[PDB]
Amino acid sequence: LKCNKLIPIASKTCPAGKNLCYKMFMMSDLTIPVKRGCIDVCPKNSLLVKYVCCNTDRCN
Repeated sequence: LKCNKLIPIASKTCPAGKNLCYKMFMMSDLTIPVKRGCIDVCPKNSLLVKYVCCNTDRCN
């Protein structure tokens, strides 16, 4: 599972059973994300992130 980055037309498949197409939003300004990629569960969000996510190839 890889999915799309900030742009609508992006990538296809990255490692393991990480189903969620992440939407890595900035903790300080959410709306337009930092990155858009691949993950199992929306991760442990640090001072610079608040991750959004959806279960299949290119769903973000």
